[PDB]
Amino acid sequence: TLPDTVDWREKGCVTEVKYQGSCGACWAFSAVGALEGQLKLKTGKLISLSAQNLVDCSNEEKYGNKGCGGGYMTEAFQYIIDNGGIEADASYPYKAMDEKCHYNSKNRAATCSRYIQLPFGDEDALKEAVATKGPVSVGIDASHSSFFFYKSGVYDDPSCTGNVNHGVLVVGYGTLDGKDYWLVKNSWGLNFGDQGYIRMARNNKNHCGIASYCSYPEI
Ligand SMILES: *C(=N)C1(NC(=O)[C@@H]2C[C@@H](S(=O)(=O)c3ccc(O[C@@H](C)C(F)(F)F)cc3Cl)CN2C(=O)C2(C(F)(F)F)CC2)CC1
Repeated sequence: TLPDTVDWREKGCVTEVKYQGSCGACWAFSAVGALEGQLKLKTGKLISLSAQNLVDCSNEEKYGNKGCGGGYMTEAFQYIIDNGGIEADASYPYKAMDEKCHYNSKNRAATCSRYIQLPFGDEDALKEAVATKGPVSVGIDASHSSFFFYKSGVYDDPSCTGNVNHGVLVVGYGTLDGKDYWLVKNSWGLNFGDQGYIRMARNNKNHCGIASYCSYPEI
């Protein structure tokens, strides 16, 4: 059996909300988010990891990430595996632009050994992973202004599709006033949503594609 409610912020596994600005770096914020969680769980340290390091260094044929043009959390993880590490944000800060790779192993703040992909569309497996492993990187359809304007309750918009366009982090789940939700960390800054968080419909037919392309890393 799994708990009815999970919120990884309560265990100190989630860093502050980030603001991607003009750069399409959602995928990199989602990926460092998930690794931040694992890093805290395995070493007791909570550190913001460098989204910029992912944006600058994985923009090549082998990965298919496009820096500020978009990218994939799975390929971010693979970059980190191949590269033997990632820097902390403090030593490799976010510039919201494409720059040339300046990774230095002397500033290595985390590693990754493998990542896990969860079954397409499977909200039960997502719930298991979120409950037992940690925060999980996911794609969502964030193409609607109703997403943009969210403030409270549970986001459910019948115009949502599985056409995912945005990488975010699920750091929990629960039921609010009768409605199951996924607790999602966005990278549109603190003023988006509820201090940078949105509760999105859970067990509603893979709503907004939230369980379509889910992954998490192992340190
Ligand atoms: C973030 N600022 C923003 N969005 C992205 O970078 C999104 C995030 C992912 S996705 O949309 O979640 C997505 C889409 C399609 C797949 O298919 C798998 C099977 C594939 F192709 F990878 F093999 C997975 C995922 Cl995770 C991708 N994405 C994109 O914008 C795209 C790309 F830039 F990475 F190519 C896919 C268009 C606005 C930039």
